[PDB]
Amino acid sequence: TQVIVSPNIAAVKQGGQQQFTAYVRATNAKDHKVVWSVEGGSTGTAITGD
Amino acid sequence: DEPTSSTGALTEFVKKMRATARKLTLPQGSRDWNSMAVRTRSYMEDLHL
Amino acid sequence: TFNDVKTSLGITESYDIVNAIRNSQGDNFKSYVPLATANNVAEVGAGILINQTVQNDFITSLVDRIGLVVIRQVSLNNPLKKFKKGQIPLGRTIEEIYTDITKEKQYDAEEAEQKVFEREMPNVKTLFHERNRQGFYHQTIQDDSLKTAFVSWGNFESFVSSIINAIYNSAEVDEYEYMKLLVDNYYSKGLFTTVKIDEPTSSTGALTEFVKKMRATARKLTLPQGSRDWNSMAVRTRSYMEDLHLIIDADLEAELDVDVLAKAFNMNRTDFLGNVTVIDGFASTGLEAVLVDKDWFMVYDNLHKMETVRNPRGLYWNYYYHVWQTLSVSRFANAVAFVSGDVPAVTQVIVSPNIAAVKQGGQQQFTAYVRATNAKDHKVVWSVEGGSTGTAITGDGLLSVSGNEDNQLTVKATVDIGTEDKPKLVVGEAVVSIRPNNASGGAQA
Repeated sequence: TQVIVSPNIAAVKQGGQQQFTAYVRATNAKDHKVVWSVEGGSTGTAITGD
Repeated sequence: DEPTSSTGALTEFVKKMRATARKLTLPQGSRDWNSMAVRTRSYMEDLHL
Repeated sequence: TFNDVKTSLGITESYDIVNAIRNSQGDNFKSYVPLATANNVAEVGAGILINQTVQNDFITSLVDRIGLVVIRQVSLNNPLKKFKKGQIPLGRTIEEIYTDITKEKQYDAEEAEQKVFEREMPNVKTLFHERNRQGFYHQTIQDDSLKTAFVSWGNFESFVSSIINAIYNSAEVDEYEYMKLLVDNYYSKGLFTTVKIDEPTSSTGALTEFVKKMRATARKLTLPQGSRDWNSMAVRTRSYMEDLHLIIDADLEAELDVDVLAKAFNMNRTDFLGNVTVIDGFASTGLEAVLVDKDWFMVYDNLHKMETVRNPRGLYWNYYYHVWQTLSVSRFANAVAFVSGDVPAVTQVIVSPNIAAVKQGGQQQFTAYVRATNAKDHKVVWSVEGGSTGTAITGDGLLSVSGNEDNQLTVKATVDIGTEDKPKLVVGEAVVSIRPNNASGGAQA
């Protein structure tokens, strides 16, 4: 039903990092996989599958 | 959901907690919170989390 | 005295604000163009170091005077003075003693009829402190010669007292610095309980987690039943919230203050709880935010003495401010350091009593306390490293002395961390005095 990336709002210092966690509000625990993605910026910005 | 793992987990925990606590104090009582399966009622003043 | 000296001296000059700049382009500096004496004002805008004689502009034989003398005064004070524990007149060493709890015995009537006088030693630990800094401040005042540099006694006297104010200002500075040293030292000894954090400034999330950890830790430190950890003696202690102090490194404050407290709708819920004190220290790497019991500092005064002497022949006084102090901290008192950057899996291992003292052929059960920064494993390997007889500590801390032991032992509690081909040991230890067991020795059978 919904996904709550937990850090609602965060500021990140250039050169740093911030792990975000997606809480998946759902019915049954059907092993719903989560796809991480980040938009905007340059190629120096990326996000892992965690 | 082992909430320290996420603010969403935390939130859900809180929701379930407040909900549960309310259920424990509903006027009519319930058997589902006892190990004897007897109709009881607790009070917020008596609840201890 | 001095002859002619150029206007500048310590001027490195970022740029020529005068001609090359003010007198160049009609840009920002254009605003200084209408000024008539700007060149002069700039020339000596920062003041000068040597007041070279200046003859009066009207009467060349008159000399321009010095209209005003401003003696400035300061009072430097040690922020940490509040943690001083008192004065020590006689003696060098301070002994700190702390008892501990024991294990409940099962009630049993019939088996205890032979055990009325059975005995059990109290679990008590100690640690020591001793006088440390012994220094002094030497300061000379040549009053009778100083008189030549003044006109009014108000300034003369103020100046003399100024010199005296340097004394004690320097003491406050040093005292402070040494107390910071104690923190950094205790840290370098791996003694603070380490709470790994991510550099708060790298993200508001990191900062937030830091805040959580702070408050969580503060709570744990004050739980009524106390706790075995949070200190370097591995003793069960308990602190009071009002007795916790949190030492913050300058900038960290602003980080918190601006990003969190400013936005916190209910401020108090993100408050650091303990007595926050801001410093400029933690002269190390990753050390930030130190949370300690107010009795963690063990600072005592041993000597505060101002000696003076005058040299009739030479018209001056020497002042000697002797300051001797005991500088140390308690390992019983709770002490937690938050550390950013990577840390070791284990910072230290505590081996129950540091002084066992056991008779020949006896035994001592030891427990190792591992101060892991992670949350897993770290099984302890035990070793005696003393003599080589029947002495042989078990797979846990049970010592097993040996009827023929006679060398003091050194119980090792080893935590092997890292890759098998690049292992690293974190080792805690304790020593065992060996007492002869008298009877039941020699030969047996």
